[PDB]
Amino acid sequence: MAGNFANARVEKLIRQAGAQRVSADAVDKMNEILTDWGKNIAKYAVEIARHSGRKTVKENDIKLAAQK
Amino acid sequence: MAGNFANARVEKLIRQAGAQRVSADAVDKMNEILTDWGKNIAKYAVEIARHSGRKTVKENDIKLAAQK
Amino acid sequence: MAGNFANARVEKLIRQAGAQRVSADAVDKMNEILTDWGKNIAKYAVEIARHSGRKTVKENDIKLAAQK
Amino acid sequence: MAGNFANARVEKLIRQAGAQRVSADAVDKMNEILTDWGKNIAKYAVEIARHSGRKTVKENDIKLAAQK
Amino acid sequence: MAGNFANARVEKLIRQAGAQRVSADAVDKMNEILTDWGKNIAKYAVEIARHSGRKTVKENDIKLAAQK
Amino acid sequence: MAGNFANARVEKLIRQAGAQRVSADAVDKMNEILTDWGKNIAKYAVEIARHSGRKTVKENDIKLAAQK
Amino acid sequence: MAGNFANARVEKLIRQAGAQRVSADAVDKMNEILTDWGKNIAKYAVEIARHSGRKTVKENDIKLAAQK
Amino acid sequence: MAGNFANARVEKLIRQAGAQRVSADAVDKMNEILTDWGKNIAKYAVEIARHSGRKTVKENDIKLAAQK
DNA sequence: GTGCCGAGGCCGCTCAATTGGTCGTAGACAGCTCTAGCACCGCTTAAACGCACGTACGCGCTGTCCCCCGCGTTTTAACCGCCAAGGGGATTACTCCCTAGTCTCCAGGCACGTGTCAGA
DNA sequence: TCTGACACGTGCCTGGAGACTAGGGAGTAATCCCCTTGGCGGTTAAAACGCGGGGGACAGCGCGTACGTGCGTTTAAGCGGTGCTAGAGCTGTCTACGACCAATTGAGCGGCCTCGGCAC
Repeated sequence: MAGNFANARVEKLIRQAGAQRVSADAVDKMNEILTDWGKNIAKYAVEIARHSGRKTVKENDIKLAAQK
Repeated sequence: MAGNFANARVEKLIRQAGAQRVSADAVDKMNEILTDWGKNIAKYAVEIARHSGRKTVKENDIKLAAQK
Repeated sequence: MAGNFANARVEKLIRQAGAQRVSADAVDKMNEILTDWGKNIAKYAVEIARHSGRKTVKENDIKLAAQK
Repeated sequence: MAGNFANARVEKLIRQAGAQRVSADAVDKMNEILTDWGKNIAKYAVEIARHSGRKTVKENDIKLAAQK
Repeated sequence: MAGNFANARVEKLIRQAGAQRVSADAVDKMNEILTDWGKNIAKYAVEIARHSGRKTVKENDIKLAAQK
Repeated sequence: MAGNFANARVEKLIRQAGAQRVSADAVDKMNEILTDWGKNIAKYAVEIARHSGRKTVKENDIKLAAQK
Repeated sequence: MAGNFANARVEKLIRQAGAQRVSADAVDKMNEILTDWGKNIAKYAVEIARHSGRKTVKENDIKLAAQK
Repeated sequence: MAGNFANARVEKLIRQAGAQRVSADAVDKMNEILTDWGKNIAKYAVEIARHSGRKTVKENDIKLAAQK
C-alpha cells in the first residue's frame, strides 16, 4: 500500500543513478517516495481531466499536473 | 531507458487516484515523469551517501535527498 | 531578522555588478533575497551535517547543500 | 571580491539556521556562494533597469531578476 | 498543446543539424522541448514588458528574457 | 536561415504565454532564438546517435541532448 | 588537492617550456589548469563510452572528447 | 609515453571523473592530451613572463595564458 | 443536440522477471586514544549607519505618429496514406585485453642549509 | 639610480607508480527478419501579406522625489590567544548486501466490443 512499484525496478533505478550497493530499506523508502509523489500528480491530473469535461486521464493532464 | 517501471503498475496507481479510464499515453507519460524524478533523488542520494563515507545508499540518504 | 547582512555591503555588491545608482528599497530587497536564500542553503547544510554524524557544519556540507 | 559580506554576519546566518558549531572554511564558502549568486541577480537586475530606461536599480527590478 | 510548431519544420531543423535519418518520435520530442523552452522565455518576456509599463512584447523584451 | 519556424506559430506561442500584443520584431527575434537553441540540441543529438553507432536520431538521443 | 598530476611533474613541464625558474605559485596554477582541462575531457569521455554502449572509455572516446 | 602526468595518475584522473572501466589505450591518450596542452601553455607562459621583465614564472602568467 | 470512429475496456496465455532462501565475506558501526581547530573573552580600530544639503533623475501629463489588430484572398506547403527497402535489433561465438593479486623498483615527497632576486 | 625582504637546492627518508601472468567479462563481427523511415503523390488548411482604423508607445517639458557626497559617532567586526570539545584515524566484530538458483506470480500482447470523445 505504501510501495506501489516492484522493488526490483526501484532498485535498478537507484543502481543506474550510480549506487555501488543499495540497502533493501533504501529500495522500500524510494518506492514509498515515488508512490506518494505519483499519487499526488495522478490525483491532480484526475481533477484536471474532469474540469476539462472528460472521464479519461490523457497525456496533457499528466503533463499539466506535473508542471504545477 | 525513458520509463523504468512496469506499465500495469503505473496504471494501477492512476486508477487508484480515482481515474475512470486511463489512456495508454498517460501511463507512458507518468512512467517517464516518475523515472526522471526518481533519477534526480537517487543521483543526489548517492552523493550524500559518498559524503557520509559509505558505498551503500541507505534509508537516511533517500529521506534527506527527497527533502532537498 | 529580514535582512541579515549590512546594507552598505549589499549595496557595494549591486554597485560592483554595474549599477550607476542604487535605491535604498533595492538594497533592502536584495538583503532579504540573500538572507532567505542563504537560510535555505544553511538549513539543508545543517541537516546534511547532522546526517554525516557531526555537530560542525564544514565546507563540504555547504558545497553539497548548494548543489541540491 | 571572493567573499563580499562580513564573515561574522555570514556565520550568524549559518548559526540561526540551527548549526551548533560552524567551521571557518564553511563561513568562507557560504560567503563565496552568497557573493556569486548575489552578483548573478545584481547583473541581471542592472540589465532590467537599463532596459526599463533608468540608471537607478529599484525594488521592482531586483524582484523581477530573482524570479528569472 | 504539447508541440506548438509544425512537425515538417522541426524535422527540417534536425536534418540541417546533419541527421541522415530522423525518427518521427524524435520530431515530436524536439517539438515538445522547443515548445516548453519557448513558452518559458515568452512568459518571462511578458513580465519584463509589463514591468517596463507596456502591453506589447518587443525585440528587447525577448532578448533580455533569453539572457536570464 | 535565421528563423526556421513559421512566424504565425512563434506568435501563437508568445500569445499563449499571456502577451496582450506582440510586435513583429519580437516574433522574428523569438524565431531566431528558438532556431539557434534548437540547432544546438539537434547537433548534439546527431553526435549522440553517431557515437551510439546508428544513422537514425531517436527520442532518447533528443532527450539526453536536452539534459546537457 | 586541485592537482591531478604530481606537483613535481607540473613543475617539470614548466621547465621544459623554457622557464629558467618556476615559482611554487606557477606550479600550483599549472596543476589547476591541467586538473580543469583534464576533468572537462574525462566527463566527455564518459559520455562517449555510455553512448556507444561500452562501459569501457576506450582510446576513441578520449580522441573524440578532446575535439568535442 | 612522452607524457607529463604519471600513467597511473592520468588513469586515476579518468576513473575519478566517473569511469566504470578505463581502456589502457585511453590512459595513454589522456597522458598525451595533458602533455600537449601543458607544453602549449608553458611556451606562451614563458613568452608573457619574459615580456614582463621577469624570469621566475608566476601564477599571474599562467592565469593569463589559460584565459586567452 | 446529433453522428461518427477513436482507442480503452475486457478477456485469455504463457513466459519472463520478480520475490524468496541460504552462503560468503565486504563493509559499516562502536570504541580508544590524540590532535585539530573551534568557542570565549578581550581591544581597538574599521567602517557602518544616519543625518543635512544639494541637484539629478524620475514620474507625470499629453500629444503626436508609430505600428499592431481585424479582416480578407491567395497559393505554399504540411499532413496523410500507401508501397518499398534498409536498418537496427536480438540472439551467438570467438577472442580480445582489463581486472585482479602479487611484486620490484624508480623517483616522489619533505626537510636542511644557503644565497637568491625582487623593490622605492 | 639606489638597494634589503624571504624564498630556493641539494639530500634523505620513504612509498606508490610501474609491471606482470593469468582469468574470464565483455567487446564486437554474423546473420536473419521484423520496424519503421524514406519516398512519391494529392489535397485542404492555415500561413503570409496586404489596407484600413485607431490604440498605445515614444518624446518633450515640469515639478518634486530621493540618491549622492561629505561628515560625525560609535557599535560592530576582526585578530590573538587560551583552553578544551569533537572529530579523525585504526582497529576489531558483526551485520546485511551481492551472488546464485527456483519456481510461480502477474505483466505484456493480441483480438474482439462498444463507450465516449471529437466536430459540425
